[PDB]
Amino acid sequence: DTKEQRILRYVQQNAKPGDPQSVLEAIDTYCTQKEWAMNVGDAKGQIMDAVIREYSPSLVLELGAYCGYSAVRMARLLQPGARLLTMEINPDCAAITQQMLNFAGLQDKVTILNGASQDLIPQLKKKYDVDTLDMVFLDHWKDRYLPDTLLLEKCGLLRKGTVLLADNVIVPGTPDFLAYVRGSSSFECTHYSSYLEYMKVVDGLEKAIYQGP
Ligand SMILES: O=C(NCCc1nnc(-c2ccncc2)[nH]1)c1cc(-c2ccc(F)cc2)cc(O)c1O
Ligand SMILES: [Cl-]
Ligand SMILES: [Cl-]
Ligand SMILES: [Mg+2]
Repeated sequence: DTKEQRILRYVQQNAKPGDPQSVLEAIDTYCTQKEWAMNVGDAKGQIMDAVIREYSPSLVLELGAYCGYSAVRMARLLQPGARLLTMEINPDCAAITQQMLNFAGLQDKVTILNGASQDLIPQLKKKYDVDTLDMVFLDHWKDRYLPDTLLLEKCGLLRKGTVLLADNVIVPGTPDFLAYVRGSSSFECTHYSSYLEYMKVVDGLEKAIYQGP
């Protein structure tokens, strides 16, 4: 099988159904002790939690679900009725994410979309009944952070105060995105220094709050 399937099986055999915290713990244990994987991890995840709690977003978009770790992390902190839409390019990983969320008991809060961001973002309003997004978590292909931010704006999905939170801005790095948001009067930026998941390598999250045109 694949590493992603092994992670799902480990969760199913080492976590409690309907208990998101136990799911996160199981993933982090597996990826620390058995096989590394590109989940956001607990160090960056704690920063994510602090941001989600500050803003209590009603509608979140995640670009790049992977196995659903971050989706579990965010969805467990959403208020009743709040929703997460998450996009995963790899069909096998999209199916694993769905199963992960089902196991966690968070399936009613989350919609997992299988496809490419450049294709799905323009469909969000009409197909998924989105008006504007409260928060966007960027964790997909690193060379897409900038073009997809611009696409979100073009599509009218950003409002004053929409929070963009971007993983991996140091490793693998997203230099064009960082330069752009930090140099733009349309964003108010903050850097949260941390570590690459499961590693003693510096990474960080960037928060970029959209300010309108
Ligand atoms: O590549 C990464 N994530 C991207 C995952 C994705 N899933 N679906 C989409 C998608 C969805 C719609 N459109 C386009 C792409 N993208 C990624 C890679 C690393 C990493 C770090 C150091 C290494 F040595 C090797 C790899 C770390 C991370 O935290 C990552 O997030
Ligand atoms: Cl993740
Ligand atoms: Cl970690
Ligand atoms: Mg990442």
